[PDB]
Amino acid sequence: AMEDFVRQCFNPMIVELAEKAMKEYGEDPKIETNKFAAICTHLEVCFMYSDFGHRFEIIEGRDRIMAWTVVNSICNTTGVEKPKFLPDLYDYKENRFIEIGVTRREVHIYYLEKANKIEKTHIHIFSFTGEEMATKADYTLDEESRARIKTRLFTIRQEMASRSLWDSFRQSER
Ligand SMILES: O=C(O)c1[nH]c(-c2cccc(-c3nnn[nH]3)c2)cc(=O)c1O
Ligand SMILES: O=C(O)c1[nH]c(-c2cccc(-c3nnn[nH]3)c2)cc(=O)c1O
Ligand SMILES: [Mn+2]
Ligand SMILES: [Mn+2]
Repeated sequence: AMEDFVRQCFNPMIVELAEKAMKEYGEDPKIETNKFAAICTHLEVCFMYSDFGHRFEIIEGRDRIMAWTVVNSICNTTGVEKPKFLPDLYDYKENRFIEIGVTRREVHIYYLEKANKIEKTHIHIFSFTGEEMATKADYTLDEESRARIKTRLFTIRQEMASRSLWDSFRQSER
């Protein structure tokens, strides 16, 4: 049901990407259906964000070799410190990496988790409630761009609840 929902309600390209991010590292998407669903959602957000500008480099959804190649190439030509972990985007207009959070919980809680896990990386957090949080409250995008994202997340939430899948999903976050 959760799997059916994922395959039915997300772009093939994204489902194909989500499944590799799992299947290389040994997780089965037929069993960790909620993680599957989550990874897809996070990918979709990253792509959506990436599209609404060529302002943004998409670093998520690549294999490790490509991502670090892309990160190194950005660091050689801009001078910006190289982060320890792969973030999700780079913003060529503000000249900072971005880490994208999607949370079923409250935004400040997921913000702190991420902020603690890392330093000059801009953090942006979306919830399924149309709530967002971002370092220095600098939300990077225009409101229209941030509304498409919020709608889309909320839509996913509402589709999940149609199929009685939201409650499971909500509770399987850290
Ligand atoms: O596409 C990725 O690179 C990716 N995204 C995620 C990811 C992103 C957002 C949420 C979650 C998640 N939700 N619930 N459990 N994990 C997982 C995890 C990975 O291990 C991963 O390799
Ligand atoms: O691999 C990543 O790039 C990645 N991984 C994660 C990730 C990895 C493991 C667990 C979780 C998680 N558990 N609950 N919520 N998120 C999230 C989140 C991201 O936003 C992200 O960009
Ligand atoms: Mn990432
Ligand atoms: Mn992220």
